[PDB]
Amino acid sequence: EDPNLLFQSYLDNVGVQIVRQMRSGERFLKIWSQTVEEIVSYVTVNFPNPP
Amino acid sequence: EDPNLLFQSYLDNVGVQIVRQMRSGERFLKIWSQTVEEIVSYVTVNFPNPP
Repeated sequence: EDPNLLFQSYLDNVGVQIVRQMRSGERFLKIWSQTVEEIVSYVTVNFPNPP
Repeated sequence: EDPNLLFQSYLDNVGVQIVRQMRSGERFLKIWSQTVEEIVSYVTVNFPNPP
């Protein structure tokens, strides 16, 4: 299956998590900083190390 | 970790853009519809395709 379809579907879910956390009253930088860690981890293991 | 750190720096900066747009009156999911495409594009162009 296409790696980009998989990544885009992961990002869709990431967006839901952000909407849910914002509704709970968490500050965006706090939510986003956790999300950045997850996305970087996703790419680190699903895409070859960049040149 | 230059390419991986360059990617994390990119996403942290994407976070500031998102908050600035939301502080400008825009809704997160509207911003996210465009941000997910920009993030997928970044990885497709700057990282090799998975084998």
